[PDB]
Amino acid sequence: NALAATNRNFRHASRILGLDSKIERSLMIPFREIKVECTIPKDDGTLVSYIGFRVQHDNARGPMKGGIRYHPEVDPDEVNALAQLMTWKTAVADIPYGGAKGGIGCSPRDLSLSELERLTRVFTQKIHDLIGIHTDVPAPDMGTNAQTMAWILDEYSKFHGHSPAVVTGKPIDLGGSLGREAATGRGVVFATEALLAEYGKSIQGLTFVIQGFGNVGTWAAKLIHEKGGKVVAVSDITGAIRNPEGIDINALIKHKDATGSLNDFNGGDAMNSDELLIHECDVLIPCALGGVLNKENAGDVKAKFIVEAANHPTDPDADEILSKKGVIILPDIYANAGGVTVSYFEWVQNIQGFMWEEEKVNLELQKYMTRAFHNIKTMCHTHSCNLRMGAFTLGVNRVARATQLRGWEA
Amino acid sequence: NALAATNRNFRHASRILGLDSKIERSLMIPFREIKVECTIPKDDGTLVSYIGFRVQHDNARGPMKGGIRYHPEVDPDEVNALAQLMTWKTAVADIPYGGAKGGIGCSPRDLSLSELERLTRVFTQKIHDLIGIHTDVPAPDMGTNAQTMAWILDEYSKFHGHSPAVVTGKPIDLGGSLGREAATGRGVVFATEALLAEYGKSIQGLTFVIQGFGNVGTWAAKLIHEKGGKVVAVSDITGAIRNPEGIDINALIKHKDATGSLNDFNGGDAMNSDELLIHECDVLIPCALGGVLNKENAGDVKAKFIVEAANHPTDPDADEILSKKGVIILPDIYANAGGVTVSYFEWVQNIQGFMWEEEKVNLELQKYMTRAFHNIKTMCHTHSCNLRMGAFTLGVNRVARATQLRGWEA
Amino acid sequence: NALAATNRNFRHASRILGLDSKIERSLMIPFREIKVECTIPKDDGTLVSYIGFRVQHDNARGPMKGGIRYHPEVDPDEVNALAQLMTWKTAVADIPYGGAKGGIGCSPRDLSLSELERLTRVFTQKIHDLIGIHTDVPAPDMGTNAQTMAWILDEYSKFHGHSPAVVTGKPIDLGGSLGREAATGRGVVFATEALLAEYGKSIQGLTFVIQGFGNVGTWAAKLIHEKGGKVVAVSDITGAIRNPEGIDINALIKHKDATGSLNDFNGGDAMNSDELLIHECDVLIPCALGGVLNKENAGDVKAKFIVEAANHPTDPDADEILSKKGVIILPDIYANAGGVTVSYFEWVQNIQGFMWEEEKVNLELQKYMTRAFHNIKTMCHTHSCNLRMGAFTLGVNRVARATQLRGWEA
Amino acid sequence: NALAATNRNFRHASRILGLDSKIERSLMIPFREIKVECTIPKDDGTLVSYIGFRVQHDNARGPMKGGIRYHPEVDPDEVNALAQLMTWKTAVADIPYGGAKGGIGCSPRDLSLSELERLTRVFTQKIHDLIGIHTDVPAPDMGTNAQTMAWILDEYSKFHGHSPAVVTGKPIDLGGSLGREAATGRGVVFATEALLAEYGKSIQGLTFVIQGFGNVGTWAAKLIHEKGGKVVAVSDITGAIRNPEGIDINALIKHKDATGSLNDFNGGDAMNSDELLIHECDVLIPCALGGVLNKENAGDVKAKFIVEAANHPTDPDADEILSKKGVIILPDIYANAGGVTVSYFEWVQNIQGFMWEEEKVNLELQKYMTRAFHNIKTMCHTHSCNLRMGAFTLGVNRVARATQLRGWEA
Ligand SMILES: [Ca+2]
Ligand SMILES: [Ca+2]
Ligand SMILES: [Ca+2]
Ligand SMILES: [Ca+2]
Repeated sequence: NALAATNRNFRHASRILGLDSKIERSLMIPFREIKVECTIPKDDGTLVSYIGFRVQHDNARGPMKGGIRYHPEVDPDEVNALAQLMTWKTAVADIPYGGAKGGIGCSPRDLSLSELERLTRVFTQKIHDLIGIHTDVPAPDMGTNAQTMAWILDEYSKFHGHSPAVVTGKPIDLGGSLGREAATGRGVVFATEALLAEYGKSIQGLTFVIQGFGNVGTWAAKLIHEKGGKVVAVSDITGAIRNPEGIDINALIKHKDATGSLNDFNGGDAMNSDELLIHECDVLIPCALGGVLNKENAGDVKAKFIVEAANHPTDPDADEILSKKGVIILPDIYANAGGVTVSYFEWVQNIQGFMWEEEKVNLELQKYMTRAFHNIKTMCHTHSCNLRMGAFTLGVNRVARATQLRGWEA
Repeated sequence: NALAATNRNFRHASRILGLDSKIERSLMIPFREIKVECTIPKDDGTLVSYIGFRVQHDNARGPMKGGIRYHPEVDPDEVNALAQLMTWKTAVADIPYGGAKGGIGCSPRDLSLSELERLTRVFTQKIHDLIGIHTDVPAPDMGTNAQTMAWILDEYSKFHGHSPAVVTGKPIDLGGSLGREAATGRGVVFATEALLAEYGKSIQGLTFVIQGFGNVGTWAAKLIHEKGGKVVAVSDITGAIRNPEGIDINALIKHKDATGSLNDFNGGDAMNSDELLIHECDVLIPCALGGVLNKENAGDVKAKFIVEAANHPTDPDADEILSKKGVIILPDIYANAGGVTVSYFEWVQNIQGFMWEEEKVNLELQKYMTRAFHNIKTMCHTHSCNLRMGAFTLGVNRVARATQLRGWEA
Repeated sequence: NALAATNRNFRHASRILGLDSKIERSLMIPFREIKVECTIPKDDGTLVSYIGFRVQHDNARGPMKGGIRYHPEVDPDEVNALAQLMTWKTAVADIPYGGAKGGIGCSPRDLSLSELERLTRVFTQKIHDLIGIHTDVPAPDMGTNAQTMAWILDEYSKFHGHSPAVVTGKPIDLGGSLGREAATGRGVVFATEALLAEYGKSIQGLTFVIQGFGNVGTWAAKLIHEKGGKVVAVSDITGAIRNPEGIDINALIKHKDATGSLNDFNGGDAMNSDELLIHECDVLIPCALGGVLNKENAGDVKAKFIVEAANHPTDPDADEILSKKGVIILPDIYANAGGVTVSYFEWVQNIQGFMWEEEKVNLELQKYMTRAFHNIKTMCHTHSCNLRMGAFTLGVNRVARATQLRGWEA
Repeated sequence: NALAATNRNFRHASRILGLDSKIERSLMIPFREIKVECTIPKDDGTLVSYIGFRVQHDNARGPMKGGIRYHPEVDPDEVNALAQLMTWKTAVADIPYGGAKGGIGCSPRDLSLSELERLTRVFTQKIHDLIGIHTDVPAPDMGTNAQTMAWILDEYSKFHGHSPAVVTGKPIDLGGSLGREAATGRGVVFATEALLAEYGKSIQGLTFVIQGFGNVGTWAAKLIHEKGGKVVAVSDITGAIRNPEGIDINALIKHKDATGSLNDFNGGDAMNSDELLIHECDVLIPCALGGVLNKENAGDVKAKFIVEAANHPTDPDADEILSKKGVIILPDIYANAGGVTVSYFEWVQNIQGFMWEEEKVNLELQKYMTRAFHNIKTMCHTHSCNLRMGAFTLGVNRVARATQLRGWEA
């Protein structure tokens, strides 16, 4: 379901642009795919063998960027789709990168710390000559954290000398960047502000309904409340609360710290966990799950702006229903692009050898998001479509233009 | 059918040797697999994209060796099986190599000469950092000839300087080896001589029935007739002849040069093309097709020695029927190993910078084949099996021993 | 004629500085010269062979910088002179570069696009190990444009990995720099402003006569008119106009867009194309051809400041006549140095991995030009000469000082 | 005069072979040419600058081979001609090499030992990345000896690690080869024996007239006398002797050791130094100077076989006069090829890491010379020409065949 959205959108964007068939066929085939065998001895002494993989889609615009995934179940079609999506997303945000995706087919909940370190180091030894500073830059993903990036950096340094810029997401004392934890919420807030200012409104004095308190949800809620807006509904995996005149987010954060839930809050009454999506509001921000909007919920919603901060929260039929209603949906390919931009900033800081302060990071992030939205709006106006197809058209056009400009060996 | 024989034989050989399960699992997983995209402009100007692949099984004993195939239809299971078979075959012949297999999914009958050269050069540019003199040595295969090796050598030299030993099968004036065309027939004759001398007989004064006149068939027939034997039946794709007192091979070769068939020969009468497999003879040598022996033909044959110079000419049920009859079958994993041995000799000559004469090549080939047969006979006597399982046991034992000796990262 | 000016100026500058003869002899001999053969198949199939060349003068101060020229007629003396001139010019502008010059002896008007791409790629393959990021950075020249730099970048990346900083002048979406088109006019305006402010005057309220509308001429005219000056005479290859109270440049630019000439303009009357060089004016700026000032015109001119924005517009006898008259001539070695400075900025941006905005580029350009003029004025005051010999003395002194500081192998 | 012979012979050989014009044009242009500046401080402290050069003609058959020359006067045309001649000569002898030639424009009679070492080391540092084991192998020439090769080896080893095979002609204890001093005389004797055995005669019982006692002359005379022939006339720079029944060479060698001349010998009477070229003899061997045969001497000679052991001893008109007379001339491109063959053997021994004995060297040299003569005779019979054009045709054909086989980038 998540792999068909990307390729359907690509076909539609290619139809809009009138691309040549040969160029589209060339944009289907990935630049390279690799499978290697990783065999380690356990703590007992016995051997265990896994299979590691790496897919690299395009490099027409610069180095390749992508995450390393530690999950037992893998599928080549899903991995190819994810690599292609990373390519388009990087093209949209206008950072000089490509797309990639890799991982190991193992379950990290069964291995101790030492075995996990051995597995990471062996994987790095096997793929050391296919990554690099200007070739391919791994990043952490699910099943992976900053410690794994530290181990990868250590092994690659053993091979090619001290290269701090080969990975992103490192700890702070190994060359990490400030402002990583709040990047996605900052990006969502900046995108929402730009979208609102397009129509002449502003964040100050509007109504927001936020679904979830992951990092994205809590940071977006805190930033919105600081800006001057009022939030009237909050969800979670366990519980949901409402307040018609605004919820004190600063109090709610410390309430969740101790209680661990949203039950028995002070400034708000509990509500059913299936109705907040239909509340009266100005902006609706889903941040937890994808596909939560479908045919049944499509007719009932009465929001005026939807910001897709999650991964694929909207189905196509619901999208057409909402288009006929008259609401505006910001695509997820652009809304949650704060993380990749901050990773690019960290890569730049490591290349330069000099670290920035947090203010510089935030200003650069704001500038990049605003410029991206202006470009997407112009491209949407040129071809007379909606925002999603504007984004995909812009990305595909950039990549195709670079590919044809670079050359075809005569 | 051809991919199940190799893995069934591996399972049986592992059962005989009592190998650990972990080591067998490690011997299943290939060392590396690669897919790349090769896009070229045609003579008109339009673009065409193909997908090239390369599988590298093991390198526990030295560099990797394998062929490049230009065939429209590909299958990962078949390619993996072929790479594994090359690994075992190299282990049997006792040359310091591993196993690999690669190719391009295109039909060379539709491309002109210039387009074919462009395709080869682009493929080499894409896989240049994964092959080498002591890493992986490509060889020609079906759809490929010596000119392709010349082009590969040229491009790799552009990248890494003059490296004549990166490929085998080059033309004679680019660093090729003498005695390449007659290698397989020489090997078959040497193996047959060793097998006969095992039981006390000799080639001089026996009866041979040879199926086919490819290079292998004609060279084996000529060498056998020179040695002192008599051949009494000859086949082809079109026609088959017989002579109870021996056929003049030296005359038959020039007869086929002009007529182009075996019809209306002087010293021999025509025969049905489905009965020669049941002729009275001492040695039967199939050289054209595989699977030609099955249940129907198994009971009728009355030969005393079968030499499998082709690829998989015997089915398992036929093999057991023949074992109960009491005949001896030389496995094809060992009989047709002349080509790889001569390729190894060419690699050695290019490493040394000094070319050998033909006599030295022939003496070395004879020594290697005799030593291989003595080793296979000893290993067959140790475990009380037949010749085929002796060969496979010897190969698997060598590879496993090297792998465990090399180390497991503690 | 253009090759004797540079070496005569070098001899005079060496005489002024009192340089050792050994050091001068060492500064004559170029660091390296290379000739290679470039053979390609045409679209028909037939072969064509050309000869490519590259001269690298000095590298005492950093990497080497120079242009690639596609012209049928070549001469080693001219190429050596151009490389030496680039060395001195880079030394004057105070950017850490050296000097070089290369090209191919072919006529690009006879080759199609595909053949031209093949020629560029083959040339790059032949000289790939003699250029680099910190070794030698090619730039476009006449017969060459940004597409050729894209092809060179592609081939060099195939060899040494992604290296965007190996060439300058790339397209914008491949890593180009903003503000390239207006660099030379900006530089001329900044130099003129500094020269005027030396004597206490200012651009606001003076009279300018500009010869030509190439990029340099139109940009200088537009910037001068914006600053507050008035232009009273304009030339072209076809036509010339005059207006005693100032010409609306903003209107003239759009007039030339449609009409394609300067005839029948609104705010100005046509004039003879051989008299504007003798108009009453404060500043005279030739921007089209060289050598336009000679003995006949030397006595007639009545300007107070001459800014040589073209290549060698003044002859020596005319220079001495003008010196006796009492006018001031800004040398061309310094006036048109905007292009190399902006190319250096692009190289820096590609090294850092982060692109600048246009304002930063313009501020840095202004700072560099002002500092260069102050240095040249100080050096001119030290030795009691004019501006041209001050420039050449400064450049030669910098290069000699670096060479002697670096060492002579004891 | 010496540069026109080679190119005239090339034109004639191309006319005989019917070569394409494009291929001939491609065979004119050298692969690469390099000029560098070599500046050293003298023993006093003052600086001296020279210009070093290196020309590399072709590498279609393997590494490049050529000599380093220390002579004050240089000429690009002469150097190009010498490189081309080395290419053809290597092609004739059938060793896998190309052609090159380099040197320094200095007079070694004015520099002390330390300054000469400094010059050699600086030259090596400047051209270190353009030579190598499989790229280009320098050799000593006039103005150069084995000590210079030792210094070059030392510097190149400092750069790229211990590489004993980068130069040939090293001292014996640094990896030199046995049998170097007598290589050319051995080669001349072997060639003469093959030429005589072509017509049915033999060396035993013939008459020889040898002009000169350089290394070639003395070694050829000693070997011929040992074989069973009789020498009846000997020349030198100072003096000439004759004996109708044979001269004791073993006594003459020790006579020259003490006296230092050929005057007052025991077994032979003095003769005029301008008549021995017209003596009655079977074989005439000039070994000292070139061009000694011309129109005046052409009609007077009465020999039956001429072996050109020197460099260009025969003029074209004299050649046609001698052809009409009916004598046979062995070309110098083949007669004196012993040195390059022994240098190739030394290169092979250094590549292998194991030194040969003298007997193996002599046997290999004999085999190579005999095979070369048989090939030249066959090629001469095919096209119905004389021996010289047979040699040049064979060389050009080999080089062109390799070039077209290697490829043209489609
Ligand atoms: Ca692609
Ligand atoms: Ca394995
Ligand atoms: Ca110099
Ligand atoms: Ca050439």
